[PDB]
Amino acid sequence: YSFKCVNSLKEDHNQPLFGVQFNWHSKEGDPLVFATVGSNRVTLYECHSQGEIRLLQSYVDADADENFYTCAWTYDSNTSHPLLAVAGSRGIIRIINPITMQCIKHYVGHGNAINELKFHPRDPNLLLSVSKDHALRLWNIQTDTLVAIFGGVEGHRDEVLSADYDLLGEKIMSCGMDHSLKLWRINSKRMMNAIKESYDYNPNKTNRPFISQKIHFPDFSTRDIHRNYVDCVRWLGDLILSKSCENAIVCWKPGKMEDDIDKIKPSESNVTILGRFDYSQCDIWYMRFSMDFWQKMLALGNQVGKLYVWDLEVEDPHKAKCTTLTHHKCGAAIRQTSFSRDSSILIAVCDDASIWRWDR
Repeated sequence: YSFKCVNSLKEDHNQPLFGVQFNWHSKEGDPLVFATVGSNRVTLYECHSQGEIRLLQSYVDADADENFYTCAWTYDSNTSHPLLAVAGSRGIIRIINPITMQCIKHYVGHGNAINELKFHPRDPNLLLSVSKDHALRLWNIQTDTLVAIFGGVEGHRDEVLSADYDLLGEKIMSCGMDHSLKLWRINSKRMMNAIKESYDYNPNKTNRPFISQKIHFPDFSTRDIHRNYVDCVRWLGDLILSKSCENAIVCWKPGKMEDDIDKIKPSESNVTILGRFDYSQCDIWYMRFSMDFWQKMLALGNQVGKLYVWDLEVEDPHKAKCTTLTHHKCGAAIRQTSFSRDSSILIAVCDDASIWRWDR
């Protein structure tokens, strides 16, 4: 839509900014706030009138060689205060108090790089991490427990790059460098019981370690959508949007056209393609698209600084309406975009450590 570019800035490290996220848990009446991640830091900024991007404070890791790749917001389920999780090459998930930028606590399992964090859409304590070690991990950050590891030889066979929960957090689609997209249901009796037990675990009141589920079989798998690394995935209701580095976002579903997603069996060998949104000059990998809170729109930047925005408020996915946003000084690769919760601001972040603000 009618976005215009109102400001830009550049962070002093001059390294790629791999991630950006608005805080969609920001309180009514408070300014909109987004986090960026790159180098060994996470930084918060607040959006103000006349395009102003006000710098607040950063968390910088003790290790000069950490490189954060991803971040995700949630809130504390007892106090409501927002929390920010960040992770990257060291394989350590940090939970940061965004007010003071203190690291409240940290988790290690992957010890191996973490490429995407996502919080469950209904339970602010359930955090999913995906790793260079080929596994996804589900953590409960209220009881500090590893609920489950999704892996095995029928899991991913190379780095996992992205994943996403469906609308109700019943199932996850993951994707990665093995070219595949895998479905993992977490509303099975086994996983619902595992989540319930994680909430019952308090290591001060018992002698047992908490046992993690090892989930070694996905509920569906395909390598038939893309022919290279699959680096971003999002559910759109029961359909999937996914991309690789082949200048396309494919909209598809498991099974045949009339197959209900909850009747798909793990042996399902067909997929249905509902449409494909092509674009240009985005053939490097780790380039992530984002949607607004309502899933009316989708944004992706490319490797020369162009933004594509598709309006998905149309009757079928292939009728999406595309708008492009360019600025003569924005020429570096855009790695991720984020919309504000009210959809009035889109930020893009770049490989040259620049930040670009477009206002509706």
